[PDB]
Amino acid sequence: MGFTNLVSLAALIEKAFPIRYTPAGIPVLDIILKHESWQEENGQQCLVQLEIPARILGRQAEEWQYRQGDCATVEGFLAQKSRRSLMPMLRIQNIKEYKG
Amino acid sequence: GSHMGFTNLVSLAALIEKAFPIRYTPAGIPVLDIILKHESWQEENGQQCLVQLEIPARILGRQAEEWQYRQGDCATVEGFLAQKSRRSLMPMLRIQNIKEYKG
Repeated sequence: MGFTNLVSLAALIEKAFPIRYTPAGIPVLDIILKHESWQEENGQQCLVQLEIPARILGRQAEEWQYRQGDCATVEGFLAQKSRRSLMPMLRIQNIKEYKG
Repeated sequence: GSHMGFTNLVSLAALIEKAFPIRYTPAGIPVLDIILKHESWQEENGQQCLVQLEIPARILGRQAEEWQYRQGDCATVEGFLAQKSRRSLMPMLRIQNIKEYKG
């Protein structure tokens, strides 16, 4: 019975840091997302720019670690990288190649 | 097929932590700046997760009016993410729609 935290973003993976691992083994993949669209607002269209760090886990973190040059649809939730951080990050639950 | 833009969709249920005095573009349009404060438990790789998030946000025109006095109110908000300012490194939520949370 959750409180809604849903982002879907289509965006080019701009940078993908070498893959890493929790002490427990799980694959962790840090990423920078560069987004760039025209959205509707109060009647007119808007150039939107957005660069946002993001993180992928486990299986998809390995299938995707090699894809710096690519455009993806991404679904997840927003969170602050590290308590006391004042900076939000996207925690990806699912990641397709954009074909929208 | 799709003439839609590139997908930029946030739905977020948060607390209106701060609502700045309402301002106005030179053209008249009402602008309401806000700080949103979300807490929740999300699922990730089979584990429950405590998530804390404080995010600036911004409404326009009509709803900017109805929402200027909601200090301690909890809302579902819908919009898209964007960098306030050039190079700000700091994202914000631009709300297309806001209503009282019901879940």
